Amino acid sequence: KTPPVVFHWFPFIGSTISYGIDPYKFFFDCRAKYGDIFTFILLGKKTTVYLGTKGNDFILNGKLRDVCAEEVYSPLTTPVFGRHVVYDCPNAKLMEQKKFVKYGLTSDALRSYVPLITDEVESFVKNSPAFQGHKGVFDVCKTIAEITIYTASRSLQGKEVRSKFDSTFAELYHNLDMGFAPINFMLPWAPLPHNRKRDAAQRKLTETYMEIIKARRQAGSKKDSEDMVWNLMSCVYKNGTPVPDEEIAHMMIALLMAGQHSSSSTASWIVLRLATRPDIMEELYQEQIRVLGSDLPPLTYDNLQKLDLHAKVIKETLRLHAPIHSIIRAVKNPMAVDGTSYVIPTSHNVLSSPGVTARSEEHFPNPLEWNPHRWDENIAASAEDDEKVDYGYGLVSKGTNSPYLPFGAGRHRCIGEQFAYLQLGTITAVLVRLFRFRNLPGVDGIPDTDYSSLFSKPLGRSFVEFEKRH
Ligand code: HEM
Ligand SMILES: C[C@@H](c1ncncc1F)[C@](O)(Cn1cncn1)c1ccc(F)cc1F
Repeated sequence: KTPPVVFHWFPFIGSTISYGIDPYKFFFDCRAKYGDIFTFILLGKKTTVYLGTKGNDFILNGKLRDVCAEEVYSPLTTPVFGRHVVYDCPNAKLMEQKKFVKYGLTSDALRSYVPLITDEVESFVKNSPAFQGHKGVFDVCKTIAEITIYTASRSLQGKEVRSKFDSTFAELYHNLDMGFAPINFMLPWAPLPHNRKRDAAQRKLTETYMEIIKARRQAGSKKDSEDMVWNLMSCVYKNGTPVPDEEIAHMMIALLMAGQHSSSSTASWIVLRLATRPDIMEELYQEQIRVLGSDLPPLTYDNLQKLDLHAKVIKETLRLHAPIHSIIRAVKNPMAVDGTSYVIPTSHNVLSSPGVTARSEEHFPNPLEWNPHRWDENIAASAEDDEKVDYGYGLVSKGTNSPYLPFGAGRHRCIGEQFAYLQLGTITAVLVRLFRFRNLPGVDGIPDTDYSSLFSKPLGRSFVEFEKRH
């Protein structure tokens, strides 16, 4: 049987439609019939799925030779981010690029970001049409996407980029973002207009970033703390070569896209969940009074860390809504399941879904319930029991006895996690100070999840009520 093949009704299209609408149900159904191993092919390819912590570990801590990350994602991502970065290079190069970024994301940089982020959010609320007036409704995703783009560009991308978003960067991003179109799952190369727009934006962004850098050199200065003034200096690879401006530009673009899509989606889910749960939001608010005090002094890198429930709300949301549902590798050499008869072959993709474990009864009783309090068992912005293996950058716990891996594990694990927590936690705390949220009358629960795009996000246009506090 090799790995059980998934009984479907058509060639090529296979089960993909089933996948596309909802993978998790799809995976679960598959699980029920076939257990922890499946095979369905989506589009062209045979994607082999290993569920379970072991399923997770196998693929995520899979051997460098045996599974390849870039061959799967490079075409799609590479046109977008640019050449030579992320997946446009051998793994070793990737590891050094992660190193530079993680280098640029130390606590003292993180500290520097918090005031900037609180400033952008507070400025947005004051100056934006979104929250004008005491009581109102607003478009969550649109509103939240703007906030995350402002907060990340000010802190991480820096002043010039932030300034640009006022002019010309908004459209560029939107155009570039078309590179993540579902047809681009198959046809990234083809010169459809949207692809031609994508290529046009990518070039233009690169020219801009490069001019920003060159201008900095021209004055040969520094001032705080963006990954930019950081990649200028964290120039050098082991070979002794400093990172070229173009690479810096393409790295920034990658970080921009990555952070924005992940942040905006997650942040959206947080606002949506909170709207459903006025009790939690008040508790969050009550936490700030209790822990920071009645005065509600300004949020800092230090005092944020006390927001245990805020931390929990993010964790709980990540558990159910994290935008990445499927992690995929290209099988380079046939691989032996430690357990079983099945052998996984080269014509195959391997797909792991930590979200599944994430929403399993064994691992999480009543998993589908969005309850932050379930975490009263533990909290880690940084986690847990397993071994730490250093690949390049730092010392990453590939640890995989954890059912909960929103940020992945092994050599491909997120280096943006701390930043993401900082950003989300900060945005959440501010909003909680400023607002109450309710559902529109007669509206219960939350919209559905749209898995059609590479990242997943709330489906429709969802409005929710906002009430201000003073
Ligand atoms: C909630 C937000 C985020 C989530 C859920 C998230 C999730 C993940 C996941 C699951 C992976 C591993 C995927 C794989 O092995 O292919 C990953 C890797 C990564 N993430 Fe994130 N991420 C988030 C935010 C960010 C941010 C803000 C950045 C940049 C600032 C970032 C940059 C990266 C990078 C560079 C990798 C490396 C992937 C690789 O080496 O192949 N992420 N992220
Ligand atoms: C490849 C992509 C992905 N992988 C698997 N399933 C869905 C997906 F969107 C992703 O892992 C998403 N991601 C990672 N951190 C934030 N977002 C990724 C990683 C690094 C990056 F530089 C850009 C980027 F999109």
